[PDB]
Amino acid sequence: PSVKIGIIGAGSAVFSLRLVSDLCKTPGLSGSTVTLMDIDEERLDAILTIAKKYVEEVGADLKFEKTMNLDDVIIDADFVINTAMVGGHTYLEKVRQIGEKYGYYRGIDAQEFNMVSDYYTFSNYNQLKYFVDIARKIEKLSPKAWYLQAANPIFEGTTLVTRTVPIKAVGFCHGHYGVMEIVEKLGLEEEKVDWQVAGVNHGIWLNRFRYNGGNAYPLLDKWIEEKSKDWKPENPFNDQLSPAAIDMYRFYGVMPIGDTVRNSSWRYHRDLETKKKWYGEPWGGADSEIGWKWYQDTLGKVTEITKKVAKFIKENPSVRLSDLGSVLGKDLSEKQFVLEVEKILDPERKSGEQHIPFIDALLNDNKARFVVNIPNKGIIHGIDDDVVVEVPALVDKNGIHPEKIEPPLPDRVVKYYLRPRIMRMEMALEAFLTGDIRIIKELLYRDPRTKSDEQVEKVIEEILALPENEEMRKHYLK
Amino acid sequence: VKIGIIGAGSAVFSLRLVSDLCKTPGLSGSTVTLMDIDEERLDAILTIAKKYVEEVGADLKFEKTMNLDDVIIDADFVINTAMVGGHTYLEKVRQIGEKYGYYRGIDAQEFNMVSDYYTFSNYNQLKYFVDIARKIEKLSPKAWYLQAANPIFEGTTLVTRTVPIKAVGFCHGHYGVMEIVEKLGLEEEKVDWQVAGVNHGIWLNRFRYNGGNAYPLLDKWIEEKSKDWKPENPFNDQLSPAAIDMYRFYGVMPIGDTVRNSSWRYHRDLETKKKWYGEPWGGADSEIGWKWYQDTLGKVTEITKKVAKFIKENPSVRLSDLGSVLGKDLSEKQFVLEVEKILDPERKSGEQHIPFIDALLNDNKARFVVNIPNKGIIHGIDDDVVVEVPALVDKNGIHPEKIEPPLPDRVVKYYLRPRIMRMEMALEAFLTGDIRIIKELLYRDPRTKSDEQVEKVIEEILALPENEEMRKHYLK
Ligand SMILES: NC(=O)c1ccc[n+]([C@@H]2O[C@H](COP(=O)([O-])OP(=O)(O)OC[C@H]3O[C@@H](n4cnc5c(N)ncnc54)[C@H](O)[C@@H]3O)[C@@H](O)[C@H]2O)c1
Ligand SMILES: NC(=O)c1ccc[n+]([C@@H]2O[C@H](COP(=O)([O-])OP(=O)(O)OC[C@H]3O[C@@H](n4cnc5c(N)ncnc54)[C@H](O)[C@@H]3O)[C@@H](O)[C@H]2O)c1
Ligand SMILES: OC[C@H]1O[C@H](O[C@H]2[C@H](O)[C@@H](O)[C@@H](O)O[C@@H]2CO)[C@H](O)[C@@H](O)[C@@H]1O
Ligand SMILES: OC[C@H]1O[C@H](O[C@H]2[C@H](O)[C@@H](O)[C@@H](O)O[C@@H]2CO)[C@H](O)[C@@H](O)[C@@H]1O
Repeated sequence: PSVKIGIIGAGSAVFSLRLVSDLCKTPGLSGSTVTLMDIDEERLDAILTIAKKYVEEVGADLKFEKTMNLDDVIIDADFVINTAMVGGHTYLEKVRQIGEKYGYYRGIDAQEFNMVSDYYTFSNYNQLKYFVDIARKIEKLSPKAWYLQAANPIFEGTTLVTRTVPIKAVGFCHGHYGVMEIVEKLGLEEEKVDWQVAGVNHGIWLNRFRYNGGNAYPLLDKWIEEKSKDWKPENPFNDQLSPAAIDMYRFYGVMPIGDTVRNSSWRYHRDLETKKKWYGEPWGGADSEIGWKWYQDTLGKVTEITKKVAKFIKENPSVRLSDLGSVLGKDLSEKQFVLEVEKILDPERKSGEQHIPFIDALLNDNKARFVVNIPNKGIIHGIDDDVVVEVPALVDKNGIHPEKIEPPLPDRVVKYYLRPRIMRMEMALEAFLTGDIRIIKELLYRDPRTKSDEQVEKVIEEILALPENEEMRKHYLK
Repeated sequence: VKIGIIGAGSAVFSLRLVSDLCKTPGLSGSTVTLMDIDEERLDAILTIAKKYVEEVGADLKFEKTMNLDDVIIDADFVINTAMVGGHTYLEKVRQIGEKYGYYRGIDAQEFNMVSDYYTFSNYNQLKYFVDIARKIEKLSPKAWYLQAANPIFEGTTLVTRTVPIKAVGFCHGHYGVMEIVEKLGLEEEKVDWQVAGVNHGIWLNRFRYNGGNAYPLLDKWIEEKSKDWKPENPFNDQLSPAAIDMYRFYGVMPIGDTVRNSSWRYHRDLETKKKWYGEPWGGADSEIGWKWYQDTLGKVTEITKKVAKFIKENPSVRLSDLGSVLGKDLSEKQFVLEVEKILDPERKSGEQHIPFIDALLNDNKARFVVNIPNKGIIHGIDDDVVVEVPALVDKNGIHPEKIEPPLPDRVVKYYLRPRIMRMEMALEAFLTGDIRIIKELLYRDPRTKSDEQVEKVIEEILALPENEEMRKHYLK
């Protein structure tokens, strides 16, 4: 039979096309039916146009279905992948501005160890509620389907779903590929490196880093001593080897990986100039207003180009996606988009997203190593059983088999980084589940940016008064 | 039985143990060795102590020593009430912190506002706890180490994790329960209560009366009488707005010093302290309230020196008759009465050290609130973190109570865990000598504005003359 895979938030083109192309490149999953769902009809139609073109151009037999309805993407599904962001970037920025208006630089959701700009955990009640609503619908309509959480917040979200809805659920992220930048900068062969990461999503550490039967951190130490002085970031997100990362490594004893670097204490984020010092010129990292605008702009351009490409495919039914950049111009935006298209068109190249390989491991026993977000259940020492952690695991027809963490994470990481980060995840979930507004007020009473009780009352009142937050306000009413 | 007391110059503490020892028939015949480095305060307490013993006719031998080894050898119990550096060092360091923008000093942290409860700048104090403990292990391995000196939480956790001797911490904070009982008008013998947490971080997890939940009675009091509440002194904050507010969030009442140990919300500035802890002092941890307390300490020491002098000037006179020889001088007669008041207050002191010793040696069993390694008593806390919980003590030792109902999750997750993390920082800095731990505490402090501020406040504290070994310890 045809494996049914549903994608919520399918309008996110690059992601959907990566999943679609990976499926086409996976023998055991050929013939699958992909239901694409979104609330934005234009973005939805655009991805359907491009995905259908792709499948035909490459000779695949993948079938598609379109819907704007949650029930249709879930009914009969074997896997449900959620990449939706309720409220979009417009909601994120309106809230951030309200925060800054009341003295909270970068918004109230930016907290010690969670500076990632689109990783809201308190003001995005609607996003958290959608995760739960999807999970409950899966429980009711397709009880044996897997819920694959791709949207942020992955840590809070996956913990919330696994603790409250009895379905199979896992979160997936690309964060760990930061390991590959370190390996390449040290001139080491990836296949010769024995690595392991552990922590929570966007809060992971390189607990094991060996090369040729020995601890390889000395090689990183050599790189820091001899070459870090010449280090420069290529874009706002290129901070794996920034002063912030190195300094965290020096204190904790292991390297923070990926977005974990952005998720430092307030020390590296007191102001723009401080951000530039730790994350590099000219942006001050992805989470400054400069760096975040850089990001928002690239996203806008990607959506523009997708819409253009879709339009053109419909008007020029004979054009081939491989005739890319003959239709598209040559500005940075377009050239990058063509590189992406070429990678998805290459039959021997997988995208790197873990969703499809995960499905193939489970259904066809093509086992592989994954970095997954699952309930801890003792994997990481010192963390509660029901806290979702991000760790490596072998996955096969018999399911997810967590690796043993070794060497274990250093005590400093567990005691001084993960524990406070978990405490704020616990507050976010307790506020969400109980509707007790004093949990959110407590988070702000302890926030270093808070100067008075009036400030806390006002920022909360304004966020709860936004039109899209009517049910959130009622949920929090005493 | 030999009992050694380190820091015996701590007048109130010493005279209260003297008084209780005299009233404990089971410990008659005991030898008490008083030790301090301040010869003057030491002689005064020894002079008053022997004079009191004579008076009431108790059978106790009191001696003094300025030597740590002598107070420990042959001892069955070693009680530490000493504060290395004294209040002088405390204020010296606090002034430095404030110079660099840390109101009330860098040791004032979320959930640890108690002004004399230093945990990072008082390296010398922490090292003494360990030095005392190692000597006990060396010289009198079977002695019990009883810690009265602060910080009890960090200190007792430090000692129990590193030295294999019997150690327990004792405090009087839990008595806040009695104030609640009295204000609600309840018969004490009908109240079934329990507290649990860490030292100066305990909560009334159980509060029942005649078998039913008694919190509704506190709710009644809050709703009908709190608006008329006013504190009698800077420390009288058990039923303050701060306490009530913590109770409303956490679900259980914070007890004793726990009330002082709130988040920065109630301590942003003096006016905020007044709002939460009451007029006119703003609690014991404002500059006004703390000064009020410092004044009481100075007064007590002056009193004991004046009286010790009179005792020597009038060798044949009994303590209770000393006023009789000071003639028309009411001030001097009042000094003697002041001292007698310390020895025999109108209401019992409640100090647990003597009862504890009597419980262990003579099996005169009782309920105590002790600081001991957790070992699963409080769920969610590591086995080697020292907690403050109730226990039955008898000939067979300490018998911890089962905590029931358990502390609410909010208390464990949002109060104890962060508090414990800072205890872990304090201990790691002390044990490893890695100054980056102390810098990390300050990088996260809401009062910190820059790296240079952190470097300089730490450098100045490390450059004090009393801190040469501390500076050496944190080097490299
Ligand atoms: N931007 C990225 O490349 C990226 C990478 C990794 C993870 N994520 C996470 O994925 C989520 C979305 O990513 P984004 O930045 O492209 O945001 P986005 O606003 O573009 O959301 C993407 C898709 O979600 C759809 N959507 C919104 N509300 C929906 C609803 N109620 N039901 C179904 N679909 C809905 C949108 O219309 C859109 O097509 C966020 O939580 C984000 O943090 C994004
Ligand atoms: N557990 C409780 O119930 C409780 C109650 C009040 C105070 N305290 C604690 O008791 C300690 C002292 O209280 P205090 O206000 O009297 O302080 P203090 O400094 O005035 O007196 C303590 C005594 O320590 C002595 N001392 C200093 N260094 C010494 C050393 N190296 N060896 C021996 N003795 C030494 C002093 O000379 C002094 O007589 C502090 O840590 C304080 O926080 C605890
Ligand atoms: O905060 C935005 C987005 O950032 C991260 O993803 C980055 C990734 O780290 C970069 O290496 C590059 O691949 O672009 C990504 C965004 O396209 C977070 O991992 C992600 O969750 C977050 O939404
Ligand atoms: O911070 C000084 C001192 O305060 C507390 O002791 C109080 C006690 O709680 C009161 O009940 C009353 O007895 O006065 C004491 C001060 O004399 C702390 O409990 C103690 O540890 C601390 O040193």
